[PDB]
Amino acid sequence: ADTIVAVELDTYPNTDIGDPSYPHIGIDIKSVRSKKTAKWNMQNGKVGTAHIIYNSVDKRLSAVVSYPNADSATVSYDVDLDNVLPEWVRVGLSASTGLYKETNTILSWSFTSKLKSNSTHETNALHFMFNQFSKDQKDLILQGDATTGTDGNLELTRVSSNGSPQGSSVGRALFYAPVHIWESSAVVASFEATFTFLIKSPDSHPADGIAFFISNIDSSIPSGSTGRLLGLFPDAN
Amino acid sequence: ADTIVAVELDTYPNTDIGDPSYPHIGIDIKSVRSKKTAKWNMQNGKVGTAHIIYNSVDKRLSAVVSYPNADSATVSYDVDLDNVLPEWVRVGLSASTGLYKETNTILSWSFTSKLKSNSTHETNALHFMFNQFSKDQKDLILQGDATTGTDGNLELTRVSSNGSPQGSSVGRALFYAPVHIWESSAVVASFEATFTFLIKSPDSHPADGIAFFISNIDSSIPSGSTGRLLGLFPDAN
Amino acid sequence: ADTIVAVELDTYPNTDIGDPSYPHIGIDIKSVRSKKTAKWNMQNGKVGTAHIIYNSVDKRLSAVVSYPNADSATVSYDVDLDNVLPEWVRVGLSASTGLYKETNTILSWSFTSKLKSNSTHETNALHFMFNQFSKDQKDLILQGDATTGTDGNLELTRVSSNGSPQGSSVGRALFYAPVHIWESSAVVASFEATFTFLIKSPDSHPADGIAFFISNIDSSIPSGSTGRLLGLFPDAN
Amino acid sequence: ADTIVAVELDTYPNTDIGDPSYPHIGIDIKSVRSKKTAKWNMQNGKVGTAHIIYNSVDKRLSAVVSYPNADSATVSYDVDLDNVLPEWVRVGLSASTGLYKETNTILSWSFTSKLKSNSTHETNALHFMFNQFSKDQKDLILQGDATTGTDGNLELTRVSSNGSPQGSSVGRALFYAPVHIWESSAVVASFEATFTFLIKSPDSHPADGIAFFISNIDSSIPSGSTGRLLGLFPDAN
DNA sequence: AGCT
DNA sequence: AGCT
DNA sequence: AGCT
DNA sequence: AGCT
Ligand SMILES: *OCCCCCCNc1c(NCCOCCO[C@H]2O[C@H](CO)[C@@H](O)[C@H](O)[C@@H]2O)c(=O)c1=O
Ligand SMILES: *OCCCCCCNc1c(NCCOCCO[C@H]2O[C@H](CO)[C@@H](O)[C@H](O)[C@@H]2O)c(=O)c1=O
Ligand SMILES: *OCCCCCCNc1c(NCCOCCO[C@H]2O[C@H](CO)[C@@H](O)[C@H](O)[C@@H]2O)c(=O)c1=O
Ligand SMILES: *OCCCCCCNc1c(NCCOCCO[C@H]2O[C@H](CO)[C@@H](O)[C@H](O)[C@@H]2O)c(=O)c1=O
Ligand SMILES: [Ca+2]
Ligand SMILES: [Ca+2]
Ligand SMILES: [Ca+2]
Ligand SMILES: [Ca+2]
Ligand SMILES: [Mn+2]
Ligand SMILES: [Mn+2]
Ligand SMILES: [Mn+2]
Ligand SMILES: [Mn+2]
Repeated sequence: ADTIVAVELDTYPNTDIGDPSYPHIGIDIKSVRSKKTAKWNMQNGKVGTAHIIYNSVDKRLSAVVSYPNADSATVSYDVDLDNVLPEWVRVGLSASTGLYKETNTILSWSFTSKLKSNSTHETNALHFMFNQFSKDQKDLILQGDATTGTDGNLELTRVSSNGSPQGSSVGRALFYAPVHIWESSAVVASFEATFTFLIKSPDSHPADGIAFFISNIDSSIPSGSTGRLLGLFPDAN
Repeated sequence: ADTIVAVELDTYPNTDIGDPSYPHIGIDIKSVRSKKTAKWNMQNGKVGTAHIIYNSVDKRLSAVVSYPNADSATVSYDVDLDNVLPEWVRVGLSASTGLYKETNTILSWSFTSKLKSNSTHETNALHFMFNQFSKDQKDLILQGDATTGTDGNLELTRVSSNGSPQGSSVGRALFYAPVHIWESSAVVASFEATFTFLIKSPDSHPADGIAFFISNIDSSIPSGSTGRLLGLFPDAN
Repeated sequence: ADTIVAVELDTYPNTDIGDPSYPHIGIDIKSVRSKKTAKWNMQNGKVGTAHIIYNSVDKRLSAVVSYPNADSATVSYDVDLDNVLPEWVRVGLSASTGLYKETNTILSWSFTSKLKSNSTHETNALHFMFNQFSKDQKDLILQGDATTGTDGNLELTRVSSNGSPQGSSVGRALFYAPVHIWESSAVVASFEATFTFLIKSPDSHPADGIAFFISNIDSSIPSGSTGRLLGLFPDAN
Repeated sequence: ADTIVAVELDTYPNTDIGDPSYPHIGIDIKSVRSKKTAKWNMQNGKVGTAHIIYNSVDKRLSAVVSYPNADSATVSYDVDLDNVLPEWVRVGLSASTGLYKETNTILSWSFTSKLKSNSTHETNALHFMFNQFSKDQKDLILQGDATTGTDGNLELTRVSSNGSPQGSSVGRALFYAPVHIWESSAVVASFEATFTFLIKSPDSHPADGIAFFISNIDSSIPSGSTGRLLGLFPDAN
């Protein structure tokens, strides 16, 4: 199956698979059972920002999720991604709903990756920035229920015409180009991802969450991965 | 056929298809017969730099080609690319040889494109920078004789084991992601490309040249486009 | 006197010094009497965006001023800045009021300048981006009535405690670092500036405007340059 | 006195002030006695690269120093710079010689700093890149013996016409603009610095080293700070 | 830019 | 490299 | 682009 | 929120 590294914004506690009993952010290394979590004060109907960073010096994957004028949540985990991911990856956003639901609306997404060669000390870099999504966004691979262009946003999961989120939905968007995320012959490598999101639910319990993820290039939504599996994992192992 | 906009670095005068009688840089709009040329003092065996710029305000495609401590060649042409290219494109480098030959070696390639929306005044951007090419460069589409990784360079046309360039060769490299090069609903848009190149010919007269090009996403090398057609055009019309 | 190149967003027609009879954008080369103008449909109380671009290949100074979901105004003028400005400059924003008034509020300002050496083909670059201004913004030189930090904005001209703009006010903000805007030994050079602005007038007719300008490093507000002189020029010559 | 945070490339063991008995890289927090060091295989006469990184999420200052095709040295130290530096700083390079000497030649210097506001989630950024230094580099403050333009390089300490380094020399270069390095109201902040250097000595023991530093804006070379104090500290406390 |  |  |  |  696929190889996944992800930062999850998990709106729904699935205590049966080791979620904490509160909405949380997590670092997922090849499992939906986060290697590290932090409590997250998700604000229903508010636009939030997620920031994810990693470099090959510290080998610490860190995320910050925040809303304007509120305290941020942060989670960090030490991991050598050279030992986890393939050298070449795709990067993407994923989201799901299950019995309970929410909008999984992405208003912006940026990514930057850099590799400096040990042999020449010259740098290879990729950067993309989406502040608006068009109805035909040819540099995004849309999987499952994901759609673009509705008010210039990326709707990862199904929403009705009047903005009501639907249950049992999963969708993802991957950047078209493969990304060279590590190289043994690189002296320094880094990436950063940022996205803005709007999670809104009429349900007393919103579900299930949004994730930024890094995968094998040919990654697809695993069969059955609605709800707690966030469109990333084939099972809850 | 494909739709091509290109900046040619033409090392071989084909006077029978309207080339000037000297090595030259040109702007090619849907024809190998340049809309505009400038004289180019190509320096056999020296690393040079090409810089290509366009924005939606001036709608003037401009190029500068130079070698360190020499005077540059510059060519400009007014063209509304909204009336020539599809909205979504790929960008690439092309080169060819014919009965005369040369190395068509690319040492670096960078590209930046930006679109600012009329409705939100927010910007979408893409940037890539290759200062080294690997043996398996998954974010490049290699066509024809193009190879990567030989001394960390992109060799657009065939070079033998003994290092000598081959005749009748054509090759191209395209960036994997489609590029949104214009949008009627963009208030301002721009792109810039830069590459560094090394053209070496032992065989007296070098041929045929290198081009930076913008094409339909599904562009392929036209069959028989060796020599004066520079891997870009199916004929000399 | 100082040496000024500016893009004016002129909200008040001064027909006695050669303004057109409508609010307009202009290119000012060493005179308040614009070398080129375009009609500008200024929208009282709306946030707008100005984009200014120049490169050493085309030597065409261009500006686009627009509001979301409205048609832009654009103005261009061919000028070799090597023959007008000193090699080293400061860049700034200026605004004024006179017997008529307006808020001259700056919400964001970004600037990028690049110089590529003819001898090495290596690039020197400067970039700054202000999306918020603090009460003590040590990388800005504030002149005249300019203040920062009020709602995170840069107020170029005086606004009273009750929020109403004052007449006969002039103020400017310059970036602290000198900028190398041209070099004879540069093979390619460029700059771009962007700012967002909010011009509000209760007093019927708004005056006088905002300008982006480039000056000698030691530029100061010319004494008496309120009203039609836009904080840039000592007289209307 | 001044407040200094520095990354030292220390070529000369001063065991009397707690240097290790080998050339080393160090993190200096308000003292020449490094809070952390790593062994450094300095290569006399070779061009090296230094990379320094910090962000407000991890609050870990890290450096990597390397030469092409050799193993890098890395040093990291956990420090909350909000508790060390003033909010506004200058950034610079410093170097010294004493009884023993070396060239302290800087071939390139880049710096990037970003602050994201907790209230708006908008970013303020500064970036500069010097790949060549001119004889009159108006955006650098040169202190002590530092000179620019000799072969397009920054010579931090004194060198003769034939390239022979001089003893008892100290010099620094600071970027002209103040830098907003931390803000309590910033949700995420980062900086990165890179420079390339050429340390060459005819002496069996080269001395004394190069440092990247962050200081109070009005920082000057302390009296007597040649040799082991690297132009940064007034004493060896 | 619109009213006298 | 000097000083104990 | 230079030699016959 | 259900299941023990
Ligand atoms: O009355 C509303 C109050 C809050 C309700 C939250 C329940 N608390 C709770 C659960 N229990 C249920 C485990 O989830 C069952 C539903 O499973 C389906 O729906 C979810 C959400 O969409 C999805 O994750 C699943 O995959 C599945 O589709 C806890 O463990 C806990 O805490
Ligand atoms: O100052 C510049 C002088 C350089 C040589 C000028 C022309 N040399 C030349 C020609 N010219 C006729 C056209 O070329 C015929 C050969 O055509 C094949 O080779 C070229 C080069 O690779 C290619 O462009 C064509 O498409 C074709 O493959 C000669 O016959 C000769 O010698
Ligand atoms: O469609 C556009 C119509 C807007 C009003 C047109 C003119 N209005 C106007 C004039 N015109 C004469 C010139 O202005 C005289 C006042 O001058 C002072 O005020 C202006 C504005 O702040 C300033 O530019 C000058 O430098 C001076 O401070 C009137 O007299 C009147 O009413
Ligand atoms: O024959 C050469 C072999 C290597 C010589 C290195 C000495 N080893 C050593 C020292 N001892 C001397 C302490 O430094 C004395 C000189 O001080 C002056 O020169 C240095 C270098 O320029 C400078 O740092 C000082 O500030 C002063 O100007 C150790 O402690 C160690 O190891
Ligand atoms: Ca969950
Ligand atoms: Ca040709
Ligand atoms: Ca006016
Ligand atoms: Ca030392
Ligand atoms: Mn979870
Ligand atoms: Mn041609
Ligand atoms: Mn005017
Ligand atoms: Mn030390």
